[PDB]
Amino acid sequence: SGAKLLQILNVRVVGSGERVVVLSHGFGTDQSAWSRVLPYLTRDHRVVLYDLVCAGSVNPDHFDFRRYDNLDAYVDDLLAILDALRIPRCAFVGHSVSAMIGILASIRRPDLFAKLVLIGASPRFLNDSDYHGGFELEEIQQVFDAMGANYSAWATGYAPLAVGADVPAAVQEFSRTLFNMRPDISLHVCQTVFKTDLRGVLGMVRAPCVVVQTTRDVSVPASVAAYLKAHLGGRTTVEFLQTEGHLPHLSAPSLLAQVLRRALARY
Repeated sequence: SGAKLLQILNVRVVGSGERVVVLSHGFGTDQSAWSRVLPYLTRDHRVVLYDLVCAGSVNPDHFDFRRYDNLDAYVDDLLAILDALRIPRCAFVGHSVSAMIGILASIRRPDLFAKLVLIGASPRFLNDSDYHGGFELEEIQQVFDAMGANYSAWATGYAPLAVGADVPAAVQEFSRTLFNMRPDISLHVCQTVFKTDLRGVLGMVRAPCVVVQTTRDVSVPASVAAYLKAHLGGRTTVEFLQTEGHLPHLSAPSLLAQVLRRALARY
């Protein structure tokens, strides 16, 4: 907690304004993934950036495998950062696992989260009886095996699929941070995400929410955005980016920045 947590998770506060925005990165990146959208926000907003404890840019000996076996422990870190910074109200932009973290955080502390922007967002990745999440159990078992048997080969193959569009600089950048993650931590985060099911709690979210949908995301079927819009408890809209990929902040930052400026205008 406190100043030590601000140090350990590389917390940075840039820009200025009464509109505070937290940018929270996803699996396989760190806060540098926001570097190209950041200049579109800092004239108008006070921006809080931090690294998840699993990021390769954080000393991996801080990663407590027992503590971080659920997403609520990541929520605890986020809340402790905002409390240490004395921030009473903010908008939160979360990618991937951070979209799940933001949902949970907005339920824990509805006073603190005035708006959510969710990128690469899903409440559940595994398929269920009448629910298409995009993944089967046997498929993820093989992914987990590949991550353990040869993490470098797995990451080399995953990076272009996650970026989706043929944007070589974005593949190189995502690869860099993926290869920066300790393989056991990377596997553990993925296992934690795949066992999370937020469907039942979506109606507890009170904050307005913008769900950013790209034209294809290897981890998020197109139908998930409509599910989130139907079930999130706040005023929710889906904003459609005119390109593909799981990491639009890396592959199409100027387009994503348009959505962010609109979504962060008033809250």
